[PDB]
Amino acid sequence: QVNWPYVNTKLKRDPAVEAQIEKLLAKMTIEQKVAQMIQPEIGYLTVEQMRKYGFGSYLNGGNTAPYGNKRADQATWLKYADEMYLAAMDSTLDGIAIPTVWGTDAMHGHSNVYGATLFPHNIGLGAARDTDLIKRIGQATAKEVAATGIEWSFAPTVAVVRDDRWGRTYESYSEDPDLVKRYAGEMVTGIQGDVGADFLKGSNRIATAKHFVGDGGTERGVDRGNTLIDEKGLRDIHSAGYFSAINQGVQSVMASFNSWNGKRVHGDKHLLTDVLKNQLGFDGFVVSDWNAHKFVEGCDLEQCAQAINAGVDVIMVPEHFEAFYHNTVKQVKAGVIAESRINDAVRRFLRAKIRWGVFTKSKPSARPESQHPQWLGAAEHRTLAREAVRKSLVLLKNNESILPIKASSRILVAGKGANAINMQAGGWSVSWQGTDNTNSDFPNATSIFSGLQSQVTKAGGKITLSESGEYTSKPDVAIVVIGEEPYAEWFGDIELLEFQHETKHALALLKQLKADNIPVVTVFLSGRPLWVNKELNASDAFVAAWLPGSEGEGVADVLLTNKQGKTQFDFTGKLSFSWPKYDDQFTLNLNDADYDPLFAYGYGLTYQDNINVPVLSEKTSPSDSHPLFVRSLAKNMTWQLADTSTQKVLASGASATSGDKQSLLMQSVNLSYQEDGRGFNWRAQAALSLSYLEPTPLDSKFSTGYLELKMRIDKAPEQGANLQVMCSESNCLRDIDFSSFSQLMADKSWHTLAIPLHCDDSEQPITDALRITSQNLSLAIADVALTIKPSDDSISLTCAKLEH
Ligand SMILES: [Ca+2]
Ligand code: NA
Repeated sequence: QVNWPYVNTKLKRDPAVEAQIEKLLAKMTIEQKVAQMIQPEIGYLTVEQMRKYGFGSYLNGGNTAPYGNKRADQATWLKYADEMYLAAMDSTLDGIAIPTVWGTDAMHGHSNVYGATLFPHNIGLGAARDTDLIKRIGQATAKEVAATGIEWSFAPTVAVVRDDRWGRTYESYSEDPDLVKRYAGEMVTGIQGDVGADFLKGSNRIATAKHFVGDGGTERGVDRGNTLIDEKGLRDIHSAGYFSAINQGVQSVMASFNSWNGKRVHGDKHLLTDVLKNQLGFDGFVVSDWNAHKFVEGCDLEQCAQAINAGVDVIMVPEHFEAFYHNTVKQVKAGVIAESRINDAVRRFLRAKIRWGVFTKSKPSARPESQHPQWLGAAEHRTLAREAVRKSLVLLKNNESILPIKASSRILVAGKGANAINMQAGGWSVSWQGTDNTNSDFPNATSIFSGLQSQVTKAGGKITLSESGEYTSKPDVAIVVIGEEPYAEWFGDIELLEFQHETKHALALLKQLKADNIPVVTVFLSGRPLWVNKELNASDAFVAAWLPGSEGEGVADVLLTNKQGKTQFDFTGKLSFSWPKYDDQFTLNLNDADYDPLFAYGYGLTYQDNINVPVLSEKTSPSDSHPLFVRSLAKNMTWQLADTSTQKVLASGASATSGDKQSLLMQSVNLSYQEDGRGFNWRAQAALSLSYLEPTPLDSKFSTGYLELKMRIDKAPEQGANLQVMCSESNCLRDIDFSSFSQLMADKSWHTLAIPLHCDDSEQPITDALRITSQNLSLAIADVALTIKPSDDSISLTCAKLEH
């Protein structure tokens, strides 16, 4: 029994707020309470629906601006907010006047919004090591969010990332929990105000700290993957940001997409209630992530009692909110969700809305914090962001002290990222992936080239832009801006650490310039360290710039001298992530037993250093199968879920249950890709089968072959379990007890099993290709296929072949 510390020691309840909550609850219907718990998204919600139901909140999802615009004036935002506000205050139809609130993700500023200041993504902020800077970024963020009429912003993100292959690595301040703990509370107080007289007042927003918990610890860094760690490790590594965020009175916590030791966090009452609420003492409300409830066992897009019962208070159900609402109401009335649970949810959420002041403030457009449209993209905020850019940069290499570069020089700027704001901003920047962004999507932003050109012009130097490294007058030095393309979430999941392993385009450019005897300073844009020994060798200087955001001139500020030729700003950033020396150092973290990084956590050169980096090793580390379930069901194949009391259920989708909706539950899990696996839970006697739709004789091609599959056993079957292979109602080719290979599976992770079909004591057409039977078991299956010979990494569940 892991002891988690009680950290809710500063924020005290407000007796008046609690009185209002209770007076409201005593009179509310089940329908109204549930209504408080449901959150639609603006791409799917109408004003009419808000009027009818009075949802407790609604989401600015980012895919569209209000009214369908890509761009909208602040006034337009405020009109939309007013419309929803008035629809919620209308007690016609729904019978009550509880003000709704608008929520939005604030990944690096109010980053869904055209024209908003874009701060550097978290990895660079972590490199900055500046808590006051973080707090100020929070205050600026609060103002820019308020300027669009939004009361509730999701920040900070407190993931602690342990495997850089994750596509969300840049959203984390550090691989190390300590930095995240220092930062989280600063961001929270920056947004919400300090605990005390100004708590949640004025321009301060309601904040949500994301995500609880362990999403930066999934196996191989697979997005929404499986976090395999004991509870003490979850506490000591992945939860540090929540200690300070909860301590500072964060009003909301968002649950995480990943699973913990095979079980989805969104359905885990131990984590979301006992740990988060009871032990840590969190007094605010839990919001789910985007349709996360659909991944919970027994749940789907339109229903999820388990998540609610586990401790989720507000359900982010952007599209299917209406059906979800009615189902949840029927579930509360049926007793499968106790009213005390919805009461508690409503208390926790109303505690936030009421203390923020939804009853005391006017409609959005008339509020004091709504009278400053200039807050959105404010010059002052861009100055702050520029400071953040300067402090985020980490100087990895500076041979013969080539940096800083004389501003009066003739400089060539090259590389695909030289004048591409979309690359410097990364994902979650106006659009989701950022791929389709061009410079015109970032008004008032400054590309890196533009900043350099501005300062070089002021200093009387010469500058040329050519992505491909073309020049007329041979330059004194070339600044080459290269890096990853923008990405978000699983789109950014990678398997290889080597930069551009498929093309090595940037390397070619660098070597070309080096071959012309031109000194090379590389500005590297990325959401994470990557293996770049080759590019490092082709560079005289090399700067990790991360994803700096809108203020690209922050780069010039550090790389160039002023007009007089003197240093204007030195490097200050230090690695918050370890930099890999080899292309397979996937889990390189400070305090690791074997810690052999190229550049350690905390490394960063300055102009005061006279260090050369030597040439580094550029050496890298080193058929006819018939698919049944590889990534998806093959033709003529279906799942079957059979319990004791009802007809067998044929399922072909991402999830399902047996007839009794309780005994056997199927969900989707993530081995490598999204939803390439299926997880299963036996709570009572039941049989799962991977079955042919029409009984099919075994293909002679595989008569002396193998059924091969990948299996993870989260919890070993207490009452035993049975694995049958190639069955025909009358009998099966193989019948294997789980107890007989349990020691292979005791790491609770995936294994590739090969199961020979031709054994001693070996007819009929096959109806169940695979069949698993148990009263109590938890596992996941993936990549089920017929093979002629066992794959290399496979383990054989063998048999006597004496007869052959
Ligand atoms: Ca690391
Ligand atoms: Na209402």
